[PDB]
Amino acid sequence: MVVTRIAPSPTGDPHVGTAYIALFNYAWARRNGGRFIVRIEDTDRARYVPGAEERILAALKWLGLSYDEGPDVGGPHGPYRQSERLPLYQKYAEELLKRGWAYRAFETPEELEQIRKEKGGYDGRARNIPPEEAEERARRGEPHVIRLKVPRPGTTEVKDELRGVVVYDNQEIPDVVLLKSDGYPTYHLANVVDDHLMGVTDVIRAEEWLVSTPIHVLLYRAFGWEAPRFYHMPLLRNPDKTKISKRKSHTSLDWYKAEGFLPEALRNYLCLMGFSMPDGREIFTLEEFIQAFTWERVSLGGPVFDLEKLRWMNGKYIREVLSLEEVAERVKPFLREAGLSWESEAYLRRAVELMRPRFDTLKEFPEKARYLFTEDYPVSEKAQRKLEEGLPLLKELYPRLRAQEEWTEAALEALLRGFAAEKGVKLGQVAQPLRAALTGSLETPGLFEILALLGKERALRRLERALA
Ligand SMILES: Nc1ncnc2c1ncn2[C@@H]1O[C@H](COP(=O)(O)OP(=O)(O)OP(=O)(O)O)[C@@H](O)[C@H]1O
Ligand SMILES: [Mg+2]
Repeated sequence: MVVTRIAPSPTGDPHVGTAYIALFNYAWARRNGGRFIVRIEDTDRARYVPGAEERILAALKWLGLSYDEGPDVGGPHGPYRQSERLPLYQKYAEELLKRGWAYRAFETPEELEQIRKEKGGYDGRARNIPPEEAEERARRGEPHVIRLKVPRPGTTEVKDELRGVVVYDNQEIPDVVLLKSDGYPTYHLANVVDDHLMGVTDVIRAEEWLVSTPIHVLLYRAFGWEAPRFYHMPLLRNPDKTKISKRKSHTSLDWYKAEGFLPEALRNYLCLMGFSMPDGREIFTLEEFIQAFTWERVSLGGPVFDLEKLRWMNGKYIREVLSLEEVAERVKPFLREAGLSWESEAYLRRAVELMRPRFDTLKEFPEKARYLFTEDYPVSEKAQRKLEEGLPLLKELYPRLRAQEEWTEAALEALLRGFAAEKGVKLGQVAQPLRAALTGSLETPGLFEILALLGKERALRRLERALA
């Protein structure tokens, strides 16, 4: 049975790269009727962030993914936090020492710096310390690390399921640290011990870890374990071909959520990063992704993660995938956040209908249609100047509107049409000043649809305010 996993580090915001990797791990598992598990890599007691674990778990669920074993749900092969299995790594490191596959190294930071500059990296000199002498020094409390004893000379063959076999000269593989002087493990030791004990059969991770694989293959060999299948996903790239980074762009899944991006849209977009549908469709469900999933369709080139394309997909979901009622429900949290209310559901539905063609994110709705829910809306500098320019025209029009019995889009349109002809001006000369007065903006949906929405009295009231 296929068993995949994700091993996120709770060191900050939930990263989009984590969602991307999680998505493919989840799909490969579900397509094979297997299991997808979550294991928290929280050994870095320096970068640990309280609440980061919960936020990453929440983000995965928000996206529509689910997992079968993890910190909160539990599982048969836990603990599911590496910080809760520190004793296991120490015991496995000791097993490697016993097998001659590891050794204790006592160099100080200053010594390592000198060796590094002299040899180009650590040269494994501690391998020549008599084993019993190394144990005695350790027993006496001398600080040290446990390193992998790479076979010198030798070669290590590694297979990535998407790229093929690579033959590494062991000279390219250093005697990496497996257990740190503080008793904590490095990812090299932790991932191998945990993937094995959790029954992971398919390791799917970012390509930046590809060159680290021979170290892991050496570890599986050292323990006498069977190595799992390895799949390295191409890194997400910026339009300029550079690797996306949290230090250069928005990578926080919480930011996307707060900005009004729909989880179904973002999930759909990540699906297009390292994969394409046969017929080429770009809009599809998570289930369709799983049903169509195959490694044969996963591109190796660097996938471009473009915010403009994401926004486009978000908007397409907003006006072509969801129903008007679903959209109305989802903008509610954003209206409340903006401190706005709605008289009724029928009114909200109408406002959403009028604005639907004008916003790509849920957060833009309250921002662009604030004047529809309150009188406390901003008046642009451009709209104010336009209002001032047409004030005399509006002043003369006011009486007509007040005496206007038929208050409908068509009637109002006809009224302004006649008025413009009467004043010898084009409809637009009257329409724009009026839009500014009623909305504080020069860009809104149909002027006449907006002028009839609130109602004569409510419309006149706001107009008098603008004319005052
Ligand atoms: N461009 C990317 N494509 C895919 N996965 C990525 C990408 N960048 C980071 N990741 C993954 O996201 C997770 C978080 O990595 P990390 O915290 O280093 O973010 P980062 O953007 O790489 O920041 P930094 O630039 O400092 O390295 C890791 O699992 C990492 O492999
Ligand atoms: Mg990084």
